[PDB]
Amino acid sequence: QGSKGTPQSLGLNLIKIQCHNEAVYQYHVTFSPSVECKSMRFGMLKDHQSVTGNVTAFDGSILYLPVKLQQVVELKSQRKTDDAEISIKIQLTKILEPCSDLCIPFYNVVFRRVMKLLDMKLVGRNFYDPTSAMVLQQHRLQIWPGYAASIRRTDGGLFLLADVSHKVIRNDSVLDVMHAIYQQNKEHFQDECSKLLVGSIVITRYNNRTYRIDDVDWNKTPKDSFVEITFLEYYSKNYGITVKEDDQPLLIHRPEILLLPELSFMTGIPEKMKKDFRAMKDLTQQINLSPKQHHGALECLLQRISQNETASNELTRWGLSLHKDVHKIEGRLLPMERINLRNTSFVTSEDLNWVKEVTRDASILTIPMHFWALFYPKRAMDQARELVNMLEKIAGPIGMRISPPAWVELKDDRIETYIRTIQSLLGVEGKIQMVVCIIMGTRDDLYGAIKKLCCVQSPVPSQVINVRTIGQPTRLRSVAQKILLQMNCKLGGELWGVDIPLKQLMVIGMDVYHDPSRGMRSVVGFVASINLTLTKWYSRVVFQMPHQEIVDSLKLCLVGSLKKYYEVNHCLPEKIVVYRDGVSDGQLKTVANYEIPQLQKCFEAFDNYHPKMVVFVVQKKISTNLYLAAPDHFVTPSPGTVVDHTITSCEWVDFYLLAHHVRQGCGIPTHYICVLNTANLSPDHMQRLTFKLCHMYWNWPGTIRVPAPCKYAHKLAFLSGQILHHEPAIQLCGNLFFL
RNA sequence: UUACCACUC
Ligand SMILES: [Mg+2]
Ligand SMILES: [Mg+2]
Repeated sequence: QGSKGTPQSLGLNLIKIQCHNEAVYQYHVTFSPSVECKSMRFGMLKDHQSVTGNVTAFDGSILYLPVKLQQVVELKSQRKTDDAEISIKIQLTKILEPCSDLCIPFYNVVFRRVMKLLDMKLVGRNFYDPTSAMVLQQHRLQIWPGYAASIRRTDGGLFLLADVSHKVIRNDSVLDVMHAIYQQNKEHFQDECSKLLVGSIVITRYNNRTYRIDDVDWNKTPKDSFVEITFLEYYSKNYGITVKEDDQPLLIHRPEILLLPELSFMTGIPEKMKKDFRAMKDLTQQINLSPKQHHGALECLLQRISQNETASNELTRWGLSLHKDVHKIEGRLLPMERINLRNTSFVTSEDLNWVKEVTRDASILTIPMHFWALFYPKRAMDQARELVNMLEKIAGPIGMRISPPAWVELKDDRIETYIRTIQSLLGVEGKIQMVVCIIMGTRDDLYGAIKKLCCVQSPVPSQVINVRTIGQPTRLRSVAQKILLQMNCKLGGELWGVDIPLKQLMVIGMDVYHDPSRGMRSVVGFVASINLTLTKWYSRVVFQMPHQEIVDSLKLCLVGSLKKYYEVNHCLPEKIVVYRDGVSDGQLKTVANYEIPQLQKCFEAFDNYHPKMVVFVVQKKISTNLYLAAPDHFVTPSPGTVVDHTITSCEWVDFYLLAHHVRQGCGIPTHYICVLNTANLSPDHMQRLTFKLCHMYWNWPGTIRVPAPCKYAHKLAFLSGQILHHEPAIQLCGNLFFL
């Protein structure tokens, strides 16, 4: 493994588990005659709990024990109803190590029992403590603390991963929300109530079970009956809840699920609070915890487990013993890179942020702007004028030459007026390089119309600027510089670069966009390089339409990218590096076994072309946290920290990278898993190439979480899936029009 | 869109 970097003393949120047993014995059971119910099998195995011992993990046909029984054992048992004799035979199958891959499930069951005996409650998959709820009465909210905990196996052994998680609950019932909407709205209250109810998840506090309501029933009432018994008697018998008023509607969830609203409480952060800033600033102050508080919470959980004798007894029945502190590993801090502009290059500073340097000095490639149009409304003449003025002053240091725009004043802020004016100027003047539009307020339909026209119907680059951004006089130079850089990227310019250390290399990045209603046309983006310096990009989009498979179209994208690379370079790439992002944890085998070999066959179209290839799988939603071990307490790790041991997977070759700057909280790295390495790349070269590619995002002067092409593909898929609903025009795919 | 870490009924 790699050895380049500074040795950084790191701490983890993982607690090591020591196994005191020597082996775990797997047995198979047979029933004669046959018995189908699992409960009956457990009852017979419970009569046979004797002999077999009192520590059992039985799932229906496979039995796990910690005691070595004979090779074959026969037992006779009494059937409950027929009063018959049933023979149960238990036979050894194989001997597993305590830290084996097949022991994880029933170990997780044991740990669920352990945490349940600590008075904790299970909502979803995490364990929350409702007695320590923290009430924001100013907002009528409750924050329930808890942990997401699971036992896993890694190269370094058996570990328990625990992460602090908070749940948001509403103090008021959903019936109270219904009454409020009925109060402030008289006629349209049904539609608004349905709109609020559908997306939101709901719980029931008497049983702490979560349902996702999709519809609301208006006709039935608690007085009615259901599968024959009534709701009121049912609830007053099972729980004795005295219902105050019985005129309420019902709630319908479909996987029927019929719930009452007085007994139902919504979840999730409120919709209104997201737009508020003071509210979210306070909630962020309360929820996100520093590394010191996170470690304190983990230590508190461990202390709580240790001080409880029954919880520890449930673990030591299998010879397991949690340690008294988190696991401390050693990571490496990777060396920094040189960011190159046209005439100067700078050592990236310790902050991994270079916003000033880009604005000060010139870019690799600049496209002169001589013919461009500015479409501004009646009430933004002044600010718009001011904007243009600054665009002329800031342009010189960057090295851009911009002429005055073609001023077009829109007589009214109607969407059709915008579209007609833009189309008319497009038709009359065929030379306009860029259309800049100024919009009043928040209008998403206008944005959709503008981008649909400029990207699909008529292929011209477009930019949208909101009046609030350019209205504030104090912040206009800085925003003008970023706007001009974005326009330069859209025209086909090149801003900065890094020194790529492998020759004849082509980088491909993919990412997948899923609709919030995921049963839709899922979009897969594709961004590849067509330049030796990795500054030009060829981008395509493919859709998951029914009755065909996506890999077939990915082949067309790959072969087209190869042809464009040949046009630019008069050769074909020796090494092709593919960054596959967006795949879940349960499809790694599917991607590695099927998709990558399928793509590899497209290369036969070019005669006698066998490229070396490295394929990665990128995962962002990991639950591992890193801490830096300062002499005083736990702080944020430095950007650029790599971990390649003691938490990696034992099946693949993989590593964890932290490349961005965490302003507050514990760092969450990115997991890179290599499924194909035909090029025989050393691990260190893989790590440093990924870290370099994290610097090539031209829409943010600084390092990002994922490689640049993955982010570009994600942005293209998002644009093509939500805003455009259609493939972009082929003419625009040569440049990064989608920024 | 200036741009980013953000066994129920
Ligand atoms: Mg993604
Ligand atoms: Mg943009």
